[PDB]
Amino acid sequence: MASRILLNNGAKMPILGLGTWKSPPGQVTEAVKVAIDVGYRHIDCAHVYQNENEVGVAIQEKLREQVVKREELFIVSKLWCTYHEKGLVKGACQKTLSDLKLDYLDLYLIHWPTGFKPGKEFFPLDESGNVVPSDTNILDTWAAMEELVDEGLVKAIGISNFNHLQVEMILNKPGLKYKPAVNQIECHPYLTQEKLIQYCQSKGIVVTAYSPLGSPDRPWAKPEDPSLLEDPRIKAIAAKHNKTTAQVLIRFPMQRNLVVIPKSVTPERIAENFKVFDFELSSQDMTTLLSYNRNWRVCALLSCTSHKDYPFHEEF
Ligand SMILES: NC(=O)c1ccc[n+]([C@@H]2O[C@H](COP(=O)([O-])OP(=O)(O)OC[C@H]3O[C@@H](n4cnc5c(N)ncnc54)[C@H](OP(=O)(O)O)[C@@H]3O)[C@@H](O)[C@H]2O)c1
Ligand SMILES: COc1ccc2c(C(=S)N(C)CC(=O)O)cccc2c1C(F)(F)F
Ligand SMILES: COc1ccc2c(C(=S)N(C)CC(=O)O)cccc2c1C(F)(F)F
Ligand SMILES: COc1ccc2c(C(=S)N(C)CC(=O)O)cccc2c1C(F)(F)F
Ligand SMILES: COc1ccc2c(C(=S)N(C)CC(=O)O)cccc2c1C(F)(F)F
Repeated sequence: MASRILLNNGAKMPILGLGTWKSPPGQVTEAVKVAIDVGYRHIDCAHVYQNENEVGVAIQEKLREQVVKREELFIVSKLWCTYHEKGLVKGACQKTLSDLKLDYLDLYLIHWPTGFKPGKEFFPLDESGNVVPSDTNILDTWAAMEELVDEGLVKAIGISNFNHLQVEMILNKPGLKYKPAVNQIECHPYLTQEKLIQYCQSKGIVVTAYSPLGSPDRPWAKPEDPSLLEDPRIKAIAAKHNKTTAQVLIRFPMQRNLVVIPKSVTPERIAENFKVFDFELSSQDMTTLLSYNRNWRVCALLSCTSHKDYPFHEEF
């Protein structure tokens, strides 16, 4: 398996990266350092994860140690919902860059299509339990993202949690300068996303799969929720290969020509999770895992369902 995939901006993106949502500041510097040591080159970051400073320390240390050079790293971050106004986008990106201690990002994504009220809080809600939106739209934010490419701050721009009609709005934008390079979406055996994946691949847009292990540390996990890592049918495939269930779950999107970003702050798991280039899931494994789709999301974000740009009402 080739370890990078070609983007529509000409750059090559590593198909297996390290996720950092919920990685505590106190553990993420070691996590990123060990990830780089064992071969990860792609780190998936976000301002809202509130640990970009500590990710930055790790990257800077590995550059100083001469373990990697900046050109070999693929660093991704995301524009948070409260910064969709055009006049706020450059500062949001530069805050990330300054916290990461980088002078460019390889990829910058609109984190969610939904703009939130600008201000200090990240998840502004009202007394009904619903998010407080901003008067921003997808096209104007996308234009602001384009400016970041032209000023040299990011090498590629993309989107996350966009449904196919929202992607099409950008592809159809009057005077579009850069197509999205990537759509990062939830994807795993219980949410296999065939239709949205087909749409994006048909357009030349690479898909990144998030929460590939089913995000068992997500704050809202409930005991009755299905659990990928404990699913006996996936254990049985793992057993056949003398691999772990996580390893099966990571290799699965790889063989669908997706990028995947499993998260861990545990050095042993970080190393295990990267050890997926030495086996192949069979055609039976692959189709059996696809057959487990339930269209079930760990990231539904029910607090956002009234937002005009909530992405998961459409079929895909
Ligand atoms: N764009 C967005 O809207 C969005 C949304 C969600 C996630 N993401 C990205 O996708 C990344 C991955 O998703 P996620 O963080 O939700 O969850 P995930 O990667 O599906 O699962 C992470 C969890 O699995 C555990 N784990 C990791 N490797 C393991 C292994 N080999 N064996 C057993 N347990 C293991 C981790 O524990 P420890 O860390 O304690 O080891 C943590 O509890 C995120 O961190 C983020 O970068 C993006
Ligand atoms: C800004 O929002 C944060 C920030 C940090 C987290 C964490 C982090 S990294 N911690 C609570 C720190 C720690 O585990 O020590 C874990 C789960 C959700 C988070 C969230 C979330 F909003 F998802 F709840
Ligand atoms: C779970 O909710 C958390 C958890 C942690 C944070 C942090 C973090 S990661 N900490 C204060 C640092 C730490 O816990 O070590 C920063 C800002 C908002 C958070 C939030 C918040 F929801 F407020 F956004
Ligand atoms: C779009 O709405 C979102 C999106 C993400 C969050 C998160 C985050 S940071 N995640 C689910 C992780 C991510 O989006 O990468 C945490 C708490 C509330 C959220 C909300 C919301 F506030 F509305 F519930
Ligand atoms: C653990 O901390 C949580 C947990 C859940 C939320 C939510 C909710 S209820 N969800 C993300 C669940 C959902 O909307 O589906 C919205 C905003 C902030 C949250 C936070 C936060 F800390 F960010 F305030």
